[PDB]
Amino acid sequence: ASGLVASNLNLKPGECLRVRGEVAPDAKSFVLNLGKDSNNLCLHFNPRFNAHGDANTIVCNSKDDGAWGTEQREAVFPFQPGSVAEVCITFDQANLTVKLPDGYEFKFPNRLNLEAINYMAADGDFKIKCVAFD
Amino acid sequence: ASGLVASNLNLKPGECLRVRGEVAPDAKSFVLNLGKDSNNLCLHFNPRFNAHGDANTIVCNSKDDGAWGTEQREAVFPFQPGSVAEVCITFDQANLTVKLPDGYEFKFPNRLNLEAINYMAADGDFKIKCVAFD
Repeated sequence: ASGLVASNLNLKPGECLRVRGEVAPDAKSFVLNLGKDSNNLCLHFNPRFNAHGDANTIVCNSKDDGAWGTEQREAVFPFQPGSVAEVCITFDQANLTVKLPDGYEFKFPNRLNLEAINYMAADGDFKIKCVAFD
Repeated sequence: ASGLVASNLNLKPGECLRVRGEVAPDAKSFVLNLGKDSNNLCLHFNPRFNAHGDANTIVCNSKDDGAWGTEQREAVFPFQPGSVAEVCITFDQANLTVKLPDGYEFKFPNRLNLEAINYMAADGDFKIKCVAFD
């Protein structure tokens, strides 16, 4: 019952991936994953409203050949359950850059050294409404 | 090596899928497949610039458990190599409605009696720039 899954994205360095989706009204958190496949994620983007012991904190992590890396928590939280949110992601060999609804942007290390992002998946609390490549 | 593939779309009757992409400068044909999965398509949307004996003709077909149905051909071809083109597909119980770049609309019967579209795949000389799932 998870969310949208997309493969063969062929997102290249410098290209902008814009993802707009509706955060479920009863969401305790939501997830947007990006990578090569489900076991190799260059970005596990996980805003947590009240989940896993965290409150209003964006948790990011990488997954390499199945192994979860060291999480990085962000400084802001421009998200609310039951509302539309858009994020924009770009990357280079060193870092991924994520821009949030509030115009705030941060970087997350490209630990898989990806030269292309072909996989994206949202969970059941983030209903993707549109994806743009520019 | 191919085009974007999206699953778990859960597109219900009355909902519309908007797909915008770039038609290759030397495009011969491109495809947008919609359905339950890769072998069960309620809509194989195939604009053929120069392919299989067709010259600038939109060919549509269904695919039931791997078997191609009876092809349908349209009377217009609002696609031009080297230009952006957008198509809007609405899903309904009886038919799918396709609205072309110039506003021309046509319907294709929902032969498989799908109650929802969960699969979308792009192929050929068409680079997807954005998809909206509403």
